[PDB]
Amino acid sequence: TSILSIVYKKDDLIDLSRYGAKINIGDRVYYDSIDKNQIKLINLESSTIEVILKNAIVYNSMYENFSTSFWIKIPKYFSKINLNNEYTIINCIENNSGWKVSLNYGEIIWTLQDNKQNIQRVVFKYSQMVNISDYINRWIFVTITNNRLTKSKIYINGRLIDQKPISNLGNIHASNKIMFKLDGCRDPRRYIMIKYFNLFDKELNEKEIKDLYDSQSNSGILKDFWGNYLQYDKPYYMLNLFDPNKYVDVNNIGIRGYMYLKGPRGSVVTTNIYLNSTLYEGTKFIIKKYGNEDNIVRNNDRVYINVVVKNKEYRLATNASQAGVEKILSALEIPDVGNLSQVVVMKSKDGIRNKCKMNLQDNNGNDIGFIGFHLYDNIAKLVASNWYTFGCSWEFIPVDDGWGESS
Repeated sequence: TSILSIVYKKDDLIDLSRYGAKINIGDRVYYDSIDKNQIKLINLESSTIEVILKNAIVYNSMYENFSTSFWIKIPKYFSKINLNNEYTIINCIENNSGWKVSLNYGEIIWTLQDNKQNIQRVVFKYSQMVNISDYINRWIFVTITNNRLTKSKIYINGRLIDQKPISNLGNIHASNKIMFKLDGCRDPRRYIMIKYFNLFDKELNEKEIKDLYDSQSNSGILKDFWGNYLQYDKPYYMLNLFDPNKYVDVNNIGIRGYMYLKGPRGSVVTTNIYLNSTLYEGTKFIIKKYGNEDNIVRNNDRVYINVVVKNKEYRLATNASQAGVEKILSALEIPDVGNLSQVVVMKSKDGIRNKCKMNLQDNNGNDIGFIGFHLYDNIAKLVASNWYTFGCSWEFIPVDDGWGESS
């Protein structure tokens, strides 16, 4: 039922739908080199994507149901200038009728307007005053459904967030043009990233929404914290979802030492704007290829884990012959790893997005178990354990300008 479906192909954005919308791209639109479907719009007049729909499919009805889906990534709002500044990002208003998506500090907004200037708005609000956010500077799946007899609904990552009655709106006559552009944003530093914009000529149901989410999410490729492809040879700060206010540290190099979780994390703060845990804390992990893998970490890939201590790499490993169910993990000199267990199988696991698991194996093909932690009196030591289902879920956090913390 897709009447517009925008994808990157052959050095261009095209409509895959049978309606072949014309797409005009301004000279200040940018693409991620790792994934050209990830479009970046910045706060300049020529950072524009203009989609011209065929007359045939322009929305002009009291009764026709319709839906939109897209993924968005919204950098953290840093300053008072971002408060109280609703800005359009996707505009389909003509002569004060149609629809639009807009943003504000902590908000995604859907606006419907009929030809008598009755309006209805549905809103997703997310806080920047949280230790760890599912939303800030992370890919979010947005779905908005419109049943002209009942309600407008906004879904985030397949979950219903807000719904409002719209049966009081009359004829909505939207534009033949969809303008992707930051419109009315007073912060010249603002940008968004967007991908997989779709229009549908029905009210999508919860099952169709979940299937779209799961499909476009692509559980075959692991994700970093921000929702980008997880990569080999890229340093990552580590987050244990069960103990999110702790960071990984090393208690000495070698088999007689251990890795462990230490807390609390620091805070990054601008009064009244954000108050978050520091993400750039603790010993970084680097994922190493075990094989003929390409640059992206895929579900069930076999890897080594390198740990960075004072700008030197060591190997995550254990002696699985150590008595006990929990096998305490150490940072080994790479030349000394010998016969220690070190091969890891990376697994995707997609509530909170971007969860990864790591399954340790010995050199004889035996599972030692998922990597998590175990409390030994006051110290949360990293372990591999067949006991693993809480404490064995991890996120990998690279430095990102959309998060803005100091290195």
